[PDB]
Amino acid sequence: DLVEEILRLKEERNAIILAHNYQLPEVQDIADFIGDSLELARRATRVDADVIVFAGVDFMAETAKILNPDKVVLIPSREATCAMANMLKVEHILEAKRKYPNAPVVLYVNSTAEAKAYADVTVTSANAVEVVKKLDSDVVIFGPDKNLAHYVAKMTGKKIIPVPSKGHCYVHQKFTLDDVERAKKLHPNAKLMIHPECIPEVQEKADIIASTGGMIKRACEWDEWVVFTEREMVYRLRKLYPQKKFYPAREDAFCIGMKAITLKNIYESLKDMKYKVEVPEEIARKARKAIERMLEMS
Ligand code: SF4
Repeated sequence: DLVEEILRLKEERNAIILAHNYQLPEVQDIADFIGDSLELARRATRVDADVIVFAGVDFMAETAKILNPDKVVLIPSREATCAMANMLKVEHILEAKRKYPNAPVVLYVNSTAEAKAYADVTVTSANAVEVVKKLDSDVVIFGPDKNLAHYVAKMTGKKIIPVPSKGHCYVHQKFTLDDVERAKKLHPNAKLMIHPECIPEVQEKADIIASTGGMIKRACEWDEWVVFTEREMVYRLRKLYPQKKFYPAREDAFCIGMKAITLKNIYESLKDMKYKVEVPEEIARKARKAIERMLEMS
């Protein structure tokens, strides 16, 4: 029985399990903390665990390691990867800095640790506007998501240059205006909670624009919601709010990287102490400074 063995090994390893909101229900049920990556990493800094098992994708485990350098961070599969974060290369950043002289470089926290090391500051979707409004530049380099960049440009009035120019999340790009229309026909009493990684024309139809943490916070505002994000979030919301209704905007909105994590490989991760996530000291130092600036600016 995986669950029993996982729980026993978690105690033996002095480990905590951090699960992203898109993890399967059976994985979330054995997690200590559930949320988005930055809040998970920060919550781990307040406990004296020796090991973090990160049920999530590579860049999220990296953020955990950046904020918890004295803990062993394990990712159950190195195939738990983020296509959007992987679109951005260091060369994209250096080239953009050359093309937009002196413009600040802002990195969405959904990004690799290496990319954060070239950032002046990081942002979450929830603090991106507040942070960017404090940059005294009409032009801002922003990556890796062009769709969040559009939202930031709209809310700040600044010229936001996405890096890379076509960076985006393939999961959230699946949502279309037809999915909006289908939702309104089938669920006329529902409101639409839409992730800022969705395309601009879909964002425009939202009742709320929110990351997963904001979806949980603002779900209290209505009794029925159609959810424009990765489909496992619906189960997360249903378990949090059993008396509300939540429906996926698309049944096929599936992050392959997130589903690389299984009960079986969480068991194997704890049993064998793999796969170790490391962040080079200099990259970690610079990524840490960009995260610290984000707190100072919000
Ligand atoms: S849902 Fe998109 S942005 Fe999130 S981990 Fe998957 S590919 Fe990356």
